Amino acid sequence: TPKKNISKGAVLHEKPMTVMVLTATEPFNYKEGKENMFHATVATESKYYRVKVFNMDLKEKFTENQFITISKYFNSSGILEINETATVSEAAPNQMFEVPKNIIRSAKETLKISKIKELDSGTLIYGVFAVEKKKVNDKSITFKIKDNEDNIKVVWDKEQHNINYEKGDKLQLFSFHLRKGNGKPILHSGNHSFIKGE
DNA sequence: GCGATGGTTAACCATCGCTG
DNA sequence: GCGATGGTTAACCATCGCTG
Ligand code: NA
Repeated sequence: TPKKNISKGAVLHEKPMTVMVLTATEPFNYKEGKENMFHATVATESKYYRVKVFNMDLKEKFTENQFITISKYFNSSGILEINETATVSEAAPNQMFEVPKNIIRSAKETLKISKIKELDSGTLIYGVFAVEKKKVNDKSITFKIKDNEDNIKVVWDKEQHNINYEKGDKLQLFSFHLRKGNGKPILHSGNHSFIKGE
C-alpha cells in the first residue's frame, strides 16, 4: 500500500524537493522484528528536517554531503517519512544550493532540557545528552540524562537491550516522545525510537 | 472491528537513601 | 525507619488505516 509503514495523519507531498544529506544512522529492525528503517537529517536552503526512511534501497543514497531530490514522500508533523512510494534521484547540478551555516548548526544542536520540557506532549525529541545514570531492567532500560541546567528521565520500553552504548558515552536519542501530565515529564520510546552511544 | 500506536492515570510492590 | 523514588502492568481514552 502507498502508506505502508507511514505514520498516522502524514501528508503526501508529490512535488520534488532537493535536499542535502547531513547524517544517517545504520538500518535497524523495529515493530518486533517485522520491519526495518534508518534515521537521517537533511537540509534545504531554508530548513533542516529529521527523516525516517523505510526503504532500505535508499541507504546507499543517503550519503553525507550529497544532494538528492525526493518526491512522493510524506510529512508527519514536520518529520519527513519516506517509503517505497517515494522517488529519490541524485540531484542535477542546477538544483544544488549552499546550505547556510546557521542551518547546519541548528541541525546539529541539542535543545536544552529545560526547553524540551516546555514542548507539547507527544513531541518527538532528538539529541545528544550527557548520562548521569543508567539502569538495565527486565522490561526496560532507563536513563537519567542531563545538561548544565537540568535533567530528565529517559524510558526505553522496547523489549531489546542490544544498544551500542558504553559507560562514559553521551547518549544520542532519535525520535523519543515527550510525556508529561501530572508528574515529572520524561522522554519515552516509541515504535521508531533509536538510541546509541555518541 | 481490530491492529498499531500512543498519552494519562493509577495501583501495586520493590528498592533507595538520608533535615527546606 | 520510613517517605521518596522507580519498574511493571493495566485500564482508559483516543485516532488512524484498512475493511476491494
Ligand atoms: Na521497512
